[PDB]
Amino acid sequence: ETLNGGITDMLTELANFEKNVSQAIHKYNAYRKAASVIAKYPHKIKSGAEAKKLPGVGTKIAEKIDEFLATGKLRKLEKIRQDDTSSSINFLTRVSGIGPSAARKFVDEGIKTLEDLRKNEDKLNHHQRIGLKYFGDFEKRIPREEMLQMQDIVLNEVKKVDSEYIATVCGSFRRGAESSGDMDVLLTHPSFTSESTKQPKLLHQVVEQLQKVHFITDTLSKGETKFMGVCQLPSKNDEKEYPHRRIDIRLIPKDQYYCGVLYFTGSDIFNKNMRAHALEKGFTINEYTIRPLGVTGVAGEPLPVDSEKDIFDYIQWKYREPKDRSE
DNA sequence: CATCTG
DNA sequence: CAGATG
Ligand code: NA
Ligand code: NA
Repeated sequence: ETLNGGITDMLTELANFEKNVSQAIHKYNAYRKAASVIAKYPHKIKSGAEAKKLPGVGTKIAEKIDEFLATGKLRKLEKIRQDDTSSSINFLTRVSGIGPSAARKFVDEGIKTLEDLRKNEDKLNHHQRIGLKYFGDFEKRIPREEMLQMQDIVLNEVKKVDSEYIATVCGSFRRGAESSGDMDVLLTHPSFTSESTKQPKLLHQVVEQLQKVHFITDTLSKGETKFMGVCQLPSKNDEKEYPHRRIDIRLIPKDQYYCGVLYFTGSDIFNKNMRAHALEKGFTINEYTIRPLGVTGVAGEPLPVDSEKDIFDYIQWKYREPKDRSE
């Protein structure tokens, strides 16, 4: 956790690069286990060979740890951190919409900067365009003081279109967090579930309302159960308009809300622990359900949940207010 | 994983 | 349809 930190970091830099710049998914994946393992390793890695000793740890990495241990740096790391091409690729990727794949193409075409991109808005697709449009806004965190206002709007409008809708804002916003990255809404209706054959309108109706009043301003992607957009809190009395924020809305069958709700609320660590304990108590959990574990190895069957409570209960545990869902 | 693009 | 992005 700090004993082998640099090593784990340098490896992460390397891993990252394999995958992003080169296309070395193999290698990329290589650095990953490696860091994962040295990550757990209880002692102070004093050398290559010592490391090699571990699994995932081959000769080449060993080589690497050596240099880095021997001198405060790595040539390869040093060489990559310069290389304009590599840098471009890490940068373009910042744009919502450009993945690495794209980043390569553009660079090989000479697009390497923000301006580059504007000049060539023709080559970017819609998502990518919105992305470029709101680069800044997009990178800005979201303060809860704003989140609360957003939440206020969305919930009220869903209310109006249908009294029967159930919306919940998950994320860290939910776990207490002072600021967040994007707004994430979980949505269900009574009339939609596991079996119920669809109802797209269930989602599209709400999306519209939200644009009806202008809360939503753009659509990144809109399907029948998941919507990816851009919203914005009405600029008050002109002088201070707000940054544009990423937002998602997704339809969930009422019969799998809470697990999803639970699940999205996180944090990752909370999940895991809860997941393992579930396992203990003779259970299973994933994003949509909790099932009684058979002894034959495993087994299924959907346990029936009416709130985050039914879940906890199930695995017989202390109901956890979202704030204390941390670890 | 669900959506888009081409 | 494969293959990209979030
Ligand atoms: Na991106
Ligand atoms: Na293939």
